[PDB]
Amino acid sequence: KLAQQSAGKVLTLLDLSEVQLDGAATLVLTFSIPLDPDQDFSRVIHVVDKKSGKVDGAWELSDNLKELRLRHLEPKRDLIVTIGKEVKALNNATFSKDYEKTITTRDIQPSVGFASRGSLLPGKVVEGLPVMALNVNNVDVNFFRVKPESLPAFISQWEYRSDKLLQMADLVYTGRFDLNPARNTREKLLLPLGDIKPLQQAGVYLAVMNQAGRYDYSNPATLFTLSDIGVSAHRYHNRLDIFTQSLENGAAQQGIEVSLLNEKGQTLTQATSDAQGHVQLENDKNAALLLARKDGQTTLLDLK
Repeated sequence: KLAQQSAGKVLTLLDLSEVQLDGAATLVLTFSIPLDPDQDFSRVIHVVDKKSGKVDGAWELSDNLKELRLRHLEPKRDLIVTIGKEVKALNNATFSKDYEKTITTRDIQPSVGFASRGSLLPGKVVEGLPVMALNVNNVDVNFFRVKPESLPAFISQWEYRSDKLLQMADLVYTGRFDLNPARNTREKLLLPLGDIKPLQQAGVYLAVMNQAGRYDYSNPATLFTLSDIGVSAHRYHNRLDIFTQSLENGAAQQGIEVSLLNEKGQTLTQATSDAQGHVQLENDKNAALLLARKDGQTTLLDLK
């Protein structure tokens, strides 16, 4: 097959490197021509940790057959790679001699955090929060329900970037979540909240990861909203056609207090949704947020 194009070409080891493949540090050996897939690579290529010995895992040839990979490397480790003479190519080429190569794997630090700062998008329930983790098996998380009256002030502070700046909210839940990402694999995971009843009550919540551990921490706080009010804003020249509709059945929602707030969370204008769940306002160059509320339910919409 590919053996015909590489016929007459020598087998050369072009490179030895560490690359991030999927979410894990991977050892890559790049060869000049396609390698034979039927050979036992563990018999001809040895990877040995200077202190702990024989590195576990099997070699994986790339689809192009010129790269040989060994995934999920341990960080900050000294490795001896011995490429034996008898490594065979598709065209039957071999090396002239053994090669010995060293590599110190990258010092990648344990890291955990939320996938994002969150969204103002409302939900009827909160099933899970997406998180990401590398060699952080568990995390302690504090959940705060923002006081209904403190919300425009709270959200305006949050949207602009804080120890006592949290008495705008009430602690409603503390839990330890066992992530256990696969060793040396940066994984996308979920904090399951579905069965935590206090996080299923209407409101805007802030989830905060405990700040105790020598980790990167990326996004330690995230925001989520539990609301029945679905808000949509349509812009045409200077007009805002705002529709408030139920997240349960899509029906028009009447009597919803809709406000346009500035960057300080101050009301610029206010109106009530009609029988068709409609609110028509002029655009305000200072409007940063749209706020919709009724009977303890609150939805925010970013106009920026």
